[PDB]
Amino acid sequence: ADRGTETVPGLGQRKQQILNSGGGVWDLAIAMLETKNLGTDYVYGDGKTYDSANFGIFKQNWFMLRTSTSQFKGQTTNQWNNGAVLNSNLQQDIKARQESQNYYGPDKWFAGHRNGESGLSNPYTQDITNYKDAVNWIHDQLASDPKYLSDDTRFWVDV
Ligand SMILES: OC[C@H]1O[C@@H](O[C@H]2[C@H](O)[C@H](O)[C@H](O[C@H]3[C@H](O)[C@H](O)[C@H](O[C@H]4[C@H](O)[C@H](O)[C@H](O[C@H]5[C@H](O)[C@H](O)[C@H](O[C@H]6[C@H](O)[C@H](O)[C@H](O)O[C@@H]6CO)O[C@@H]5CO)O[C@@H]4CO)O[C@@H]3CO)O[C@@H]2CO)[C@@H](O)[C@@H](O)[C@@H]1O
Repeated sequence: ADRGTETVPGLGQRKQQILNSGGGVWDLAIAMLETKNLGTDYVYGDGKTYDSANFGIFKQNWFMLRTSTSQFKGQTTNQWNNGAVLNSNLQQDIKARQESQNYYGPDKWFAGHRNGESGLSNPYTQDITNYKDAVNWIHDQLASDPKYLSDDTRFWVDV
């Protein structure tokens, strides 16, 4: 099976931090696909650098951060280490992602989040659509019972 459930100690505390730090159920769904622990403690930049570098609980990339958020408006590729603040500031992390999606719109945001600058030029590939559909499924699972907003259940999808 390409999707399912698992129980992760501490997840509910993370879900409630997200929902109490400006996040909605939609942000939770994206974050839940990004990491198992709703955390930022994957390797720095997810092992990537400059525009590809991933930061925050959604693993937003620096290209998206510098082009579409008020926190990083107008910054350069070389300034990519400036995104690291999102690894410790959840409020700004969520606000950045929400702003990013409002700048690009959901379609474009999905493409540029999933595939960087290249995704903006081809936003409806099968891979981006699959990622979109997985996030939608996870959101549907979380929305199906309020207990999933505070328990330790993770809904995962293999994209
Ligand atoms: O413009 C700059 C250049 O950008 C390039 O594009 C980049 C882009 O900049 C950015 O770096 C982007 O980064 C992606 C990244 O590639 C990746 O997709 C990432 O998404 C992850 C996350 O890292 C984890 O890998 C996560 O893993 C979860 C699994 O999906 C799954 O849910 C799993 O569940 C399992 C379960 O736990 C249990 O074990 C069960 O038994 O089995 C299940 C199945 O495994 O749990 C995992 C979590 O632990 O998946 C997500 C999603 O895939 O997110 C970012 C996107 O934000 O990459 C692109 C490059 O592709 C280019 O455009 C370049 O041209 C530019 O110059």
